[PDB]
Amino acid sequence: PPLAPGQVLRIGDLCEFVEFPSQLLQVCGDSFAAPVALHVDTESIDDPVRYTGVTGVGTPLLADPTPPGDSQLPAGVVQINRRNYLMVTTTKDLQPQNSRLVRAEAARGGWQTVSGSRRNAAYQDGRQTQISGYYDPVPTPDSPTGWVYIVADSFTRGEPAVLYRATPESFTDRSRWQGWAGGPDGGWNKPPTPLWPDQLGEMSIRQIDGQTVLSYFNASTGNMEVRVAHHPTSLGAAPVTTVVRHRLAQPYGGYISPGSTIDELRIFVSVIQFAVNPFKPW
Repeated sequence: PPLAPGQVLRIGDLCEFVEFPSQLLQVCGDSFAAPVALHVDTESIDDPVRYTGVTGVGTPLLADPTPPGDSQLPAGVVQINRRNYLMVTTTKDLQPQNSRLVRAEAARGGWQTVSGSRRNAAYQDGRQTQISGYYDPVPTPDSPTGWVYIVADSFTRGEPAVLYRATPESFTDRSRWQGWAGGPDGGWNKPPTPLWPDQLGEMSIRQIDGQTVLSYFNASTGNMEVRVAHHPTSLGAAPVTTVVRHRLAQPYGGYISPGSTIDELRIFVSVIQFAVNPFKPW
């Protein structure tokens, strides 16, 4: 239906959504003390959602087992064409111990860790234990193949968000991510600067109608918010649409449906679905 700018309405432990052509997976973890992937009935993601299966109960969902006393939790998704990468952050007493990349598969489990992708929790000033990313194939001087833009922050929600970019070719090598720095002395491939001072949490970023759309949990405000910008490097200057306020008690999540429109995003929070026509910089 027709929604007004900024108008949001409700349609009807830690989980993350991975979208494969034939299956939507809800990868959920414990946070205490395995990580499983629930097959979501796509027909039910509108009917005020049912599941048709689960991966990771019999055989494990991840190839690397969980160290005793630790917990492996999903912490962001990057989709490059049809390659799906999930960040898995292992915590101990809820303190992040390390983060790694994992190649997600739809039909089976035993998801393999991306070779060489493990980093301790202190990596990059502790602002790369939670991420979201999207691929823009538009060529630029530095890349004929485009860029995977990646927003990152701390799994613990105590740090602001920063922006990296990687060529689709080189994304799997974390050491090749180029941080974005604002300011006269800034630019790409520099120690990244906070997009803005608020302490952020979980993020979902996607290009809709050529627009960078970021749905995130703002921990400073404690609300599920949305930002729309023309380029990710301007997300800090983007207008904010509050989606879930505190409306619902202690929100968390904010997954942008692939079938979202620039004037009608469908955002899942926890799962409840919200339709929001966000404020746009024009």
